[PDB]
Amino acid sequence: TSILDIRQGPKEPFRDYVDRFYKTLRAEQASQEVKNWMTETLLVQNANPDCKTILKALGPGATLEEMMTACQGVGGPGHKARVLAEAMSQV
Amino acid sequence: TSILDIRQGPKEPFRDYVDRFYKTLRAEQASQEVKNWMTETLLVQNANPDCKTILKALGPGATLEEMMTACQGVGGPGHKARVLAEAMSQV
Amino acid sequence: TSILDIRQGPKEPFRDYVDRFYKTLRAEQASQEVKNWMTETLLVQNANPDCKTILKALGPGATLEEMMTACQGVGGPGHKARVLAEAMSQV
Amino acid sequence: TSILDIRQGPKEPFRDYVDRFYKTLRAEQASQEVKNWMTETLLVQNANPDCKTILKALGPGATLEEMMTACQGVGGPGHKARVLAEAMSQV
Amino acid sequence: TSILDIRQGPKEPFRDYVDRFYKTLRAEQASQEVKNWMTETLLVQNANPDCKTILKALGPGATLEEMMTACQGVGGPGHKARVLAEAMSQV
Amino acid sequence: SILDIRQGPKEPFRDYVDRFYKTLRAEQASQEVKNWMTETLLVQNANPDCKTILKALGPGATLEEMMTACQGVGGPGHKARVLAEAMSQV
Repeated sequence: TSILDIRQGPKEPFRDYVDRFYKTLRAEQASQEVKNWMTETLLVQNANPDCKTILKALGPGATLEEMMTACQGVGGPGHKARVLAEAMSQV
Repeated sequence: TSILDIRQGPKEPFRDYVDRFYKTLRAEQASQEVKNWMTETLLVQNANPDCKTILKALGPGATLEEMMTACQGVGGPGHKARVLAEAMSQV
Repeated sequence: TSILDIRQGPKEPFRDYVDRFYKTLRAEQASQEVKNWMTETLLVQNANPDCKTILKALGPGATLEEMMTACQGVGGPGHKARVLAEAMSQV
Repeated sequence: TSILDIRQGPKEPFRDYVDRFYKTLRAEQASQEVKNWMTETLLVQNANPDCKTILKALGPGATLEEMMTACQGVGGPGHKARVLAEAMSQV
Repeated sequence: TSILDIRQGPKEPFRDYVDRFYKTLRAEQASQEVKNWMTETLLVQNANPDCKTILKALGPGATLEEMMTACQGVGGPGHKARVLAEAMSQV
Repeated sequence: SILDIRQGPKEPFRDYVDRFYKTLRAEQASQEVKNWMTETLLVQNANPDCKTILKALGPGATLEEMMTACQGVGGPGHKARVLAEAMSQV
């Protein structure tokens, strides 16, 4: 297992991916400074398109509590419907 | 294992989450006064948008059994359609 | 475990909830006469809206066998579509 | 369990339901003549609306191997879509 | 078990059914000519409507790898949509 | 057999590549053959939706370039975009 191979599934809840991310990151042989830098880069890059789009609107300076509260709706009826509703207006 | 890490999944029924909440809350080393304050605060805060939207409409003073009965529709055919139908009107 | 904590999930089939209900009702330490009263009251109240909507339409004089035959369509293609179509007409 | 409690779930394949039906019928204490009559009556009566709609259209005289082939389409994209389309025109 | 009872589920991938088909065929007491004739006959008949629809367009002569590649799309986002779109146009 | 590994219609790409490489590490072959297997089967035995995305990426792309393009398949945005293009296509 490698922290770089950790990617968020398309139907995986955000709370679990960050769980495996932090579950595996606590094992990667590196310094705490590197592990914090990993968090700043990987976590937002290896997320799925739906979650990444939500995070790009948050701007910088957000915390997990700010991310996860914004992503635990992804995969929910309001999200899936809103996404499916915006597409019909796009087409 | 921390009570603050307990978050409702987007496809998780409200019942399970409250069970994990109280199953996890039963382990947190704290005073009973603080644990009651947790329930009033986190339980509805760490929920997903669909339930929090329903719970925000109940207002305050609502009882557990009073809420759990209002969220067991989320994820059902009647709900998903009502969500999907109101969304088409939103756009 | 308590008879009052047994509630049907939003995506759970009826045939199972009644199984959990009667599996727990046979465990509650109480008299047989009161347990029948539980059946008449809890079973239809602690169900989800979709099944409750169909059971309320049967009226009084049901026999459980008449209910379960009326709810095994909930969650199926015919139902989910029928529900989604009636909502499309509203908005 | 009792053969009369065997009911097809809304999301259960017909092949599985008929599997449990015969799995239980081989245990119910009854005569071969009694068990044959059960097959003719319950199997099509305890089925879900989607399958019963297909089997009611076949009429009588239909054979097992002739029914299974008519119900293993239920739950497929063509079915759910065809059903999901006819309802939109019905409402 | 029996090779004649092997039927493709409505929500089952093809590669699994062909897996179970050959899993059972390797046990059926028969001649190699019988098993080959089984393969040419049952495999396409006991498939579900969606897959049988695609195979009927391939005609005869097609090879396994030639078929399997045409059926691993059934149940995917592109398939379910194409099926749902042709049905909306049919009515 | 490495040839029998195919991506299901509802299987994530990251899982199929796992099973793909899980078998390839056992197949008795030369390193050159296993690399050629990777270059050929991996993109061919995937499902239409993922293959549709990979056919658009062209050649010269690495796994990290693919996996990052297929983890949207099966997500709400994907099924919706696909379902929206189909309504206009038909």
